[PDB]
Amino acid sequence: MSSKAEKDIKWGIAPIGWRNDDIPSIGKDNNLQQLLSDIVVAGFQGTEVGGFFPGPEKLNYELKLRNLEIAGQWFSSYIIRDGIEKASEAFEKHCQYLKAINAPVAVVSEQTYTIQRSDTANIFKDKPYFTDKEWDEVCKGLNHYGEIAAKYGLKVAYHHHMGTGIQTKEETDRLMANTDPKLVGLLYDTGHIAVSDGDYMALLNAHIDRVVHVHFKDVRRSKEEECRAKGLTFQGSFLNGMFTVPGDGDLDFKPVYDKLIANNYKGWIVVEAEQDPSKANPLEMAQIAHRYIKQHLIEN
Repeated sequence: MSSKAEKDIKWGIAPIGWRNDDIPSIGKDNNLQQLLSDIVVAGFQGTEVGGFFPGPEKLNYELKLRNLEIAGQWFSSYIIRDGIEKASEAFEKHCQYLKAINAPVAVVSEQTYTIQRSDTANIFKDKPYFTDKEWDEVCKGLNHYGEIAAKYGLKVAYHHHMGTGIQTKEETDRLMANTDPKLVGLLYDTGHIAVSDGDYMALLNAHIDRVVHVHFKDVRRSKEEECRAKGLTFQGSFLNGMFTVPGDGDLDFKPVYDKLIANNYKGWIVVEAEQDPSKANPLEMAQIAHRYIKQHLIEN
């Protein structure tokens, strides 16, 4: 493969392995400076925006000291709950923030009815389903996000996600078939699809053309099995070790990488694994991931 094709891939690692926003106690005493310098030590070129991150001036300053970039930021969309007008207002503010920090990608998930932050809902069985009319709202809304984002030089990447109305490959297929490819791209996340559908390559193969941002999330299969058997919540499952970084779990990332290269993918691959950093040391994880990427994926 060409070193140029490989050079079109930017490698990052997400802050959620250091510190969790949904469960603030998890990694509470870890900070922005630690994760950014850990990232340099581990060999990655950037990260995504954590909820605890500061404003653009401080973030840019800390990034510049370390020659690091921001790959993107999560946006919780509530088109269904709030209507496209209110949701679009929230989205435009994220867009402003992303541009301020020179980030390319808004990572979007329609969060209405999600069970991913539930204290009780079984993440394997209790997900919501959008109605046909809500699907129309959402697809129209996301095209509009794409229009909003264009103004800022930004791309929208839709995050299929456990516990949401758009989790399965079939749900993703529906979204892809009913949104404009110029406006709505796909965030391909290996772990979310592996856990939903028991397969990660089918989704990639079906929509490689629409992939504009990638998350590498590995799965500890034996832990998945145990979580499913107990009917845990999303948080219960990640606190029980269902997710980890490439090189530490069970997925072979090489077919994914090879597929992206073969398709001249230009953009970010971000390692992302929600764990309790007191148990899975965030630097050690970053290093495990980086060494695997170097040894198992990269050719030049």
